[PDB]
Amino acid sequence: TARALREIIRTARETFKLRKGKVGEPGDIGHYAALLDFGNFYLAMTTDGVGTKVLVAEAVGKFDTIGIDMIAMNVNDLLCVGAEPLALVDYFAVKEPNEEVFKQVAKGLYKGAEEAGVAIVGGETAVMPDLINGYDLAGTAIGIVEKGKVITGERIRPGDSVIGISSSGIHSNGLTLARKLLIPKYGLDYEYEGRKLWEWLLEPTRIYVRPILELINSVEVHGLAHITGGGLLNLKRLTNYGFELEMPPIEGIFKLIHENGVPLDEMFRVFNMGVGFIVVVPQEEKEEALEILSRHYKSYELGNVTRELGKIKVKNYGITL
Amino acid sequence: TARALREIIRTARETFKLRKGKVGEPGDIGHYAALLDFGNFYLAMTTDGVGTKVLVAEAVGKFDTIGIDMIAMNVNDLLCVGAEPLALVDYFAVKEPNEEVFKQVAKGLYKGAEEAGVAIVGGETAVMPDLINGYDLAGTAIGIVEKGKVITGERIRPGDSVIGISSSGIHSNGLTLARKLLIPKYGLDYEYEGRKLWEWLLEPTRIYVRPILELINSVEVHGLAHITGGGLLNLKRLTNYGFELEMPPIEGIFKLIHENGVPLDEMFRVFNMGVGFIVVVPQEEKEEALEILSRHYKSYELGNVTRELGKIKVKNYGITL
Ligand SMILES: Nc1ncnc2c1ncn2[C@@H]1O[C@H](COP(=O)(O)OP(=O)(O)O)[C@@H](O)[C@H]1O
Ligand SMILES: Nc1ncnc2c1ncn2[C@@H]1O[C@H](COP(=O)(O)OP(=O)(O)O)[C@@H](O)[C@H]1O
Repeated sequence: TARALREIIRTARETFKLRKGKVGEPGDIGHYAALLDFGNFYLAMTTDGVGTKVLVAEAVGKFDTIGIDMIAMNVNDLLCVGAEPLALVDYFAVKEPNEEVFKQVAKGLYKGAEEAGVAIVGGETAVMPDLINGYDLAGTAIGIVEKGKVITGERIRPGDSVIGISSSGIHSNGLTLARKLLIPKYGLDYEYEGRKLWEWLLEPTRIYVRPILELINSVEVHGLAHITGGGLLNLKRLTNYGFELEMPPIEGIFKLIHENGVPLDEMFRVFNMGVGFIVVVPQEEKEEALEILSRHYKSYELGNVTRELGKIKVKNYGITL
Repeated sequence: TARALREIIRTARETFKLRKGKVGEPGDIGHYAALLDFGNFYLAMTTDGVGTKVLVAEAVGKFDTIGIDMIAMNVNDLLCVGAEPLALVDYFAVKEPNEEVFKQVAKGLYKGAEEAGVAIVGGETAVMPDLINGYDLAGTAIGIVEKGKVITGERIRPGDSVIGISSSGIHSNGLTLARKLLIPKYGLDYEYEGRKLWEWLLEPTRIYVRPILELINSVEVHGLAHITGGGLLNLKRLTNYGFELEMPPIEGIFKLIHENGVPLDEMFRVFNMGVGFIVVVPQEEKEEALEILSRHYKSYELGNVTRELGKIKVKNYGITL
């Protein structure tokens, strides 16, 4: 998988030379977004899809929130270089042009766009039943960040404060594991802690644009990480310094998954475990950062960056990543 | 499909207000690219996939050129608003992380990027065997066009000259019809004019960046159209005026399709029929435009813009669209 993707990554890096010294000259690949040089500012560009969450949407017949998921997966990544999201295009590859599905998808696209402050400006619709067994929804978003205001993680230093913003639930990663582990055994109508299994699996991804844009315009921020594939391992994309953290108690769908045989260390590498976005700020800014974020969503002081390198210590679970 | 898509298009237009008076304010949806206002210039944004051509690549086990198709589909669209292509991201949704397929895909991605002059700056790889029966490749491209230099088609006038640039072959539209009509009847190893059927169906899409950028910097240009889905109907996106055209002889794979019973009026709405890109220039510029374009590829004087509003007359075939 990494082996396969490395072939494309290598080729993409070779193509950087084609814009060397020209408008659009890129930074490196591998971060939450690509940065393209437009002189006084960078354009930030990112691409992501919903994933197999859309199979749960199709199973129950509820498509009016997967547009929120797709917008969230893109605009939340733009935030992680310090960019203001501006615009998005969607790529909708479908087995058939079902009018009711499209109507529902459009509802969630509007709600997500309004929350993120972005215009949906175009896209592609491909009807290909020979290739697509469902309704696959992906997109590409662009944002803007002033030169000198990019937030890469390079400024993260030992001692910095690490703050987590609560997720809304499972978001859009780990659904293949959750689907296969739980649906055949329990049924989509199984009730767990007051919600049906499909409600746990379909709850739309949280959009962090409003709290994060307020944060970065108020306090010094050293790193921003959207918690997606790889779970807490995404922190290692920002820095090689270590982390010492306390994570929230395991609740909801995450507890059901854990009780069905997924060990905790694997959980923290797959699921967001209740924290959808992590910010790293100088310890001098910690109280104000917590104050700002908490006005939008439940937020937690998780811990600190350490001089110890490359380790993520989840102290209250006794787990090291 | 149109009634399904209408729901998403209506929502998209509703989100335009979210950037009203701000950086990134968009133009209207429906053209070959979205235009976003960045002050002195517009960013142009387009999204497109290869389509079921990838099933022919998978059938024969050759993905070495599908990346060219995806880059061409996107950069050729950017040209139609007058934009210089800058950068692209790819969306690769796959049934399995096949290292051989990915290495092959990477080869054509590099070749296409170099011919178009774009950097591949990022993307998304989604391994989703329950959702994808093959290797679906799409992407999003961005380009730049100066204010006052956008080519929308609004300048097209009756009497303007219409020039076609030859296609390389089938390009990336009509493959569903061609696959289902020809492959079971003839076999992928069927030889027609010295090429196997799979060679006809897999021939990579032509990239028009170099001829068109030279053209728009040399002569007055009123309209530019990449001949994709809908075939000649794409001309109607540029203008409400009519067209009087003579199309080239029906050759190669298009002749084989025609000889298997598809009517010509449908074929001119599905296939490019030998013309992959059409330019509309004032009559006074016709000879210079032909000289510039013909340096790069075989090009044709097709005909003229007329006052027969909304009609495309292919006079040498007796067809009206
Ligand atoms: N098919 C691809 N082509 C080019 N770059 C890719 C592709 N898939 C992933 N990438 C790059 O790899 C990095 C990680 O991607 P991904 O695993 O989707 O995580 P994220 O969405 O958090 O960046 C990103 O910088 C992305 O642009
Ligand atoms: N899923 C979608 N979301 C938003 N806009 C779309 C979508 N599908 C198509 N469009 C818009 O409709 C127009 C026609 O698109 P398409 O049929 O792909 O033709 P082309 O690729 O030649 O533009 C384009 O402006 C495109 O941006």
